Amino acid sequence: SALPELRELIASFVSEEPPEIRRIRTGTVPDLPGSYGQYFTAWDFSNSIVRDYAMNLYQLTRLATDESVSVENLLTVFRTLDPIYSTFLGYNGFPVLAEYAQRVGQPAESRAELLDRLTTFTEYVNRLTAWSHHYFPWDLGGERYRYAQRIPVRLTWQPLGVQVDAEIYADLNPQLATDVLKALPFTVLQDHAVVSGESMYAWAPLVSVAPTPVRERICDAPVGRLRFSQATGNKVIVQYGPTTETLSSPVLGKVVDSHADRLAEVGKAVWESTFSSKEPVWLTVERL
Amino acid sequence: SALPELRELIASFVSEEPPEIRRIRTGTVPDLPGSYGQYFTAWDFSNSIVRDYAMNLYQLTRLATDESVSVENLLTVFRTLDPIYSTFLGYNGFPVLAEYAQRVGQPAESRAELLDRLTTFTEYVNRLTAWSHHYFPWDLGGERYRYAQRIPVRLTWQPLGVQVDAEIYADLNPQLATDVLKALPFTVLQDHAVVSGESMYAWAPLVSVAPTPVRERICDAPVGRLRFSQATGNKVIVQYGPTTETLSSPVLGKVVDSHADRLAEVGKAVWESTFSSKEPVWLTVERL
Ligand SMILES: N[C@@H](Cc1c[nH]c2ccccc12)C(=O)O
Ligand SMILES: N[C@@H](Cc1c[nH]c2ccccc12)C(=O)O
Repeated sequence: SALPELRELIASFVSEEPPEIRRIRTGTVPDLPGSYGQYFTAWDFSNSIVRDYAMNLYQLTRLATDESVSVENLLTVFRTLDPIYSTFLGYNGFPVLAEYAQRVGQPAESRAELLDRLTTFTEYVNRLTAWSHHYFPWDLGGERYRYAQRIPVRLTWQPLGVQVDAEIYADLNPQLATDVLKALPFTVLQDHAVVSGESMYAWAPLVSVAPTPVRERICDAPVGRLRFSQATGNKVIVQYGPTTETLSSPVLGKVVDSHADRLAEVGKAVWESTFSSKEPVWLTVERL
Repeated sequence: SALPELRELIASFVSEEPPEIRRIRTGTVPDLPGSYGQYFTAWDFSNSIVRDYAMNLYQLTRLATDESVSVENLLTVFRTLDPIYSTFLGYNGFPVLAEYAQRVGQPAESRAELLDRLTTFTEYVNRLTAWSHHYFPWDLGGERYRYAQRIPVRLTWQPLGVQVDAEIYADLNPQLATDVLKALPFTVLQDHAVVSGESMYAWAPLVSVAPTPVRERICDAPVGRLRFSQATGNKVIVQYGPTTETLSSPVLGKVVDSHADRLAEVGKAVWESTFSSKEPVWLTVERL
C-alpha cells in the first residue's frame, strides 16, 4: 500500500472515534478556530469542508482511472484543486489530513501509484467525514427553523437488536456488487440522512470505482431498497420510507419483503442518534 | 459573452439578494429539503456546498489557463467533478446554477471560450456564496458552543457612514493590483469572517487569475492590511485586528496609518451584521 499508516488508521477508525473529531466537537482544537470566543462556526466549516473535500477526492480517484488523462495532468489537477481545501483543514483540526494530502501530490512513478494513494486517502477522509456527520449538531436549527444473481446478506443493528435479510443484486451493477461483497463482513456506524428524507446510510470500508449503469430515482425507491452512493462517501444506503431527493441512486439490492416492515423501528432510532442523542448504532453486514 | 444571462444576473445580484438565497433562508424551497419538518439542515448544506462548489470552480478556472492540460482533458475533469455538486445544488435550491453547470460542460470550440464560461460561471456562483454567507445563522451555536507604486483608494461603509483612505501596492502583485483597480468603483455587501478572527471581507465583482507570489501570514498581518483571496471567492479582505488563521494571504495594500483607528468600529458593526442582525453594510471602493 502507498500510504501504510493511513491503512492502519482506516482499520482503527471503523470502530473508534478519530481524535480530531472529538477535539472539533468539544472546542479543543489548538490555536482556537472561530471568531469571538465560540467554536460552532469553526465546527460548521470543519464538518462541511471535510465532506466536500472527500467528494473531490473520490472524483479525483475516478479521474485517475481515466486513461485519456495523463499522470502529469492528473497531478497538475490535484496540485491545483487540493491545497485550498487541505491547508484549511490542517489549520481547522486535521493536521494528519493536510500532511497526507501534500504527500499524495508528490511526484508519482505511474498511474497505479497515484491511484493507490488516492484510493487509500479517499477512504481515510471518508471515515473522518463519517464520524463528523454523526456528531454534528443537526438539531441545532430545530424549533427555530421548522416547516409548516441474488446474493443473500444479513443486516444487523446493535444495540437495537434488529435483523433483516436482504439480497444483493449481483447482476445489475456487477462490479459494484462484487466490491461490496468482498468487504463483507464489516461493522460500521449507522447514521441517518439529514436532507434526503427517510433513508439511512453507513460509510462502508471500501472505495469502489465500479460503473453504476443501473440506477433509480431516490424519491421513487421502495421500502427496503439497498442503494450505494460512491460519490457521497461509498455509503450503503437503506431506504425505509418516502424520500425527496430527485437524483438517481445506483441500485445494490433490497431487504426481503417479509422483513421490510422491521426497518421503521431502525430508521426512527437511527434518526434520533444522528439528529439528537448521538448514541451510536452499529450496522453489521454479513454474507449468508 | 459565452453566458450572457449570467452577466445580467451578476450585475443584478451585486445589490439585490438572489431569490434562491431568499427561499433557502425562509424554508420556501419547492422541493422541501430537510428530514423531519425542518429546513436548517438543508440550509446548512446549501450554504456550505455552494461555497465549496465555488472554490472548485475557481480552481477549474485556473486550470483553464494552464495550457499543459488540453481542452479535452479540462472538459473531462469538469464533467467528472461537477455533476455531484451541481445536481445536488439544483435540487437543494439552485436550479439555474445546475442549468448553467451543464452549459459549461458542453463541447467547447476553444480554450478561450471554455475559460470565458468558467470565469463568468465562477463569478455568478461567488455572488450566490456571498449572499448565502451574509444570511447564514452563524450565531445559532452562540450560547451552546463557546470557549473558556502606491495607488490611493477610498473605502466607504454605509449606512454606517465611515470612510478610510488606503493605498494599493501595485508593484507587489502587479497583475492582481490591475485586476482590482480595473474593477473600481464598486459597491458590494460587507461581511465579517466567521472563523479566522478580526477581519472582514467582501466579494468583489471580478475573477482574477493573476499570480500572487507576494503573500503574508494571515495571523501575522498588521491592522489595516488589505488582502485579496482569489481562492475563497475573489474577496477584498480588511484586517482590523488579531487573527488565528495560519495560511498565507496575498498582499494587496493597506489603509493609511492616520485612518487605521476607524476600522475598529467598522469591524464590530460588520460583525453584528454577519453574526446576528443581518442588517446590510455596504462597502464602496473607489480610486482617488
Ligand atoms: N441526501 C443526502 C446528502 C446528499 C445526497 N447527494 C448529495 C450530493 C452532494 C452532496 C450531498 C448529497 C442527505 O440527506 O444526507
Ligand atoms: N477565514 C475565513 C474562512 C476561510 C479562510 N480560508 C479558507 C479556505 C477554505 C475555506 C474557508 C476558508 C472566515 O473566517 O470566514
